[PDB]
Amino acid sequence: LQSMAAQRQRALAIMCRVFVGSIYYELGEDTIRQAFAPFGPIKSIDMSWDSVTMKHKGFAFVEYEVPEAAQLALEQMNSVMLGGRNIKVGRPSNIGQAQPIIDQLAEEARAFNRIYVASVHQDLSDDDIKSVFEAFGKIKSCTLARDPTTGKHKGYGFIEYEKAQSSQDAVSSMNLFDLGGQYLRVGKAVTPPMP
Repeated sequence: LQSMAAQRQRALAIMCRVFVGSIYYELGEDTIRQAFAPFGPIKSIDMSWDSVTMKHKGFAFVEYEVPEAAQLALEQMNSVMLGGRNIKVGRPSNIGQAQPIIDQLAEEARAFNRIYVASVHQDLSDDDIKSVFEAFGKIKSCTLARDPTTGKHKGYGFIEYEKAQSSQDAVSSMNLFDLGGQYLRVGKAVTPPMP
């Protein structure tokens, strides 16, 4: 129960991290932050560092808050030209340690027609997002993630559609949709609303 919750949180910590390789030498942490922030709020960045060269070693780890952001970054940023080099975005070497929970979460997610939306402007609320996305079909829920303190939303959320066709169409259609001067990033959920 609470034990299952701890096991899931450990798996999720692993699942929220991506390896970013082939980082061009001109890039540093702020550029990596801006390149990977569209997919979800970044919880931390760990740049590689050489103490003798005083420079990074071409790679970094980006840590998100939900695994959908890491999945989306893997999908959308692998082989993107950052600076003068196409980057590699991959799983962390310990991703296998999220088994079996990683698969269990996906199987639970298959029961729902749920999508993940990031780069949601801080001035929008859940009903604003619902209105835009119900173009693709009836929505059962549209929830922006909120910080307990302040109650402000974190720039991302999840939408559950009644029909799989609708969630598929939203994911196929809405990437880079301009909402409030931010360009939405949209992907499938890999976790259920509730396990």
